[PDB]
Amino acid sequence: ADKELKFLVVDDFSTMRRIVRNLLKELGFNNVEEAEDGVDALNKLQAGGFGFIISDWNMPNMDGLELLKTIRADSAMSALPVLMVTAEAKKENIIAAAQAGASGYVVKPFTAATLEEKLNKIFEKLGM
Repeated sequence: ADKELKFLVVDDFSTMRRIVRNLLKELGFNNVEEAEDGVDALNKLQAGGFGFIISDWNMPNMDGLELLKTIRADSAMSALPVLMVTAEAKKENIIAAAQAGASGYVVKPFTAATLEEKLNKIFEKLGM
């Protein structure tokens, strides 16, 4: 993976976005932009050049699953890796997200080591 890959961190909590941005930084990924909910993220992804999405499952207006489904249906972005973040793993949640095309899932709070493993896994799975 290019350390310059442009990440989009999506969450309605500012502080969780700042945590994620800081974890990424710690791994050498400094190209990060933020969005507050699903529609805000889609507005931003329009501009182009993003290479990886980290989205929270639970967001108002357009939740994680809906944003993932919109990204997967879009011819120009359908291959973008999407890591879903949740506060609690639920079997039906994991299945719905996988079937909708999620690249992986992580339960918060998490550390840099955990995030690193998740990223490495996705890059491995996608051959990046």
